[PDB]
Amino acid sequence: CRYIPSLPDRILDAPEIRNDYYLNLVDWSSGNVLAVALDNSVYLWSASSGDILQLLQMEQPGEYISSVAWIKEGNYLAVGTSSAEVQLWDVQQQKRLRNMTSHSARVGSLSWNSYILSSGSRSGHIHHHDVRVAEHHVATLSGHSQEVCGLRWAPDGRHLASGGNDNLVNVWPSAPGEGGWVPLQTFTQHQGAVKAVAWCPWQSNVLATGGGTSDRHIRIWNVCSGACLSAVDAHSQVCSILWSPHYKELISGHGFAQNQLVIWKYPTMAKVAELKGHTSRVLSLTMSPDGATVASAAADETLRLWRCFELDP
Ligand SMILES: Cc1ncc([N+](=O)[O-])n1CCOC(=O)N[C@@H](Nc1ncccn1)C(Cl)(Cl)Cl
Repeated sequence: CRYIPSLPDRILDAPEIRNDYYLNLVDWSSGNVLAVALDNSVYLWSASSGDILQLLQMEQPGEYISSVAWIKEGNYLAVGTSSAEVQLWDVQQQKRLRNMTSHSARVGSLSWNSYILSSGSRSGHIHHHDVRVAEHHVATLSGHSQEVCGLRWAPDGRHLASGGNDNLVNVWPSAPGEGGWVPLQTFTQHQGAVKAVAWCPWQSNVLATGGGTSDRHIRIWNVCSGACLSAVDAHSQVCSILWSPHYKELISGHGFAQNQLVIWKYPTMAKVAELKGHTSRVLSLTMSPDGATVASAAADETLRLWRCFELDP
């Protein structure tokens, strides 16, 4: 008896959230803490206590936060900046550990693979940071000519997927191979910015991507064969995608005109539900530790938490 609430369970106010499609401003940690980048500050919200901590604020004018990403075990937070910095923060003692520089432009995307932090920049380059050592910059992946707005390591760490405003999807190897730091695959089918990038948690080599306003499609790939398994028209820009193993489904966030979230059944790609409420385009989606709740951040300066994947007794 699958009951999906058509409304959110809770709404958080996100004043001054930056309405920039290419930034990745929210992330839900394994310890149940949402990190939210509001203009030039990062706020942490405990989903357990409802408590808020202002972790940091930029000190120079013009500066703003361009990305946030939790480390796997949820005690450290990576923060990308418009000044091309990748900062590492210890949230427990509430102090900055590192201010890693190496990029030439704002860092809009982040993704952890254990002790390796990968960062995407407006410049088009991707950097691997070994956050444990002095010379953190240990690699450079260059396969985009525009901003890297999507960046995601596979759960098993065997691939890194990147999506850009140059309409390309690149699948990179976990380490340099017979070709060095060159993509294993490059997909060109999308005709718009690819910010949505998510790996299937129960299928190692399966990747889902989503295109922007001029594409409007969700595409499923097998990154070994390099085949497109499916191309579904969503009739709206696709900003993020998340998988749920609870019922084996996908959820995507969208913009004009409905600004809705859509739940799809996998692998049929049948439309299961539409979640309406946001009054401006959705920007990002993040998932709670237990997988039951999805947080959607939108240009309407709210964060809507949807209990859409709960396993009811
Ligand atoms: C310091 C503070 N306490 C509540 C709010 N506020 O404006 O709501 N502020 C301003 C900073 O902004 C947020 O802290 N936004 C938060 N939203 C929120 N909304 C209602 C209840 C608790 N938190 C998150 Cl998005 Cl969770 Cl970080």
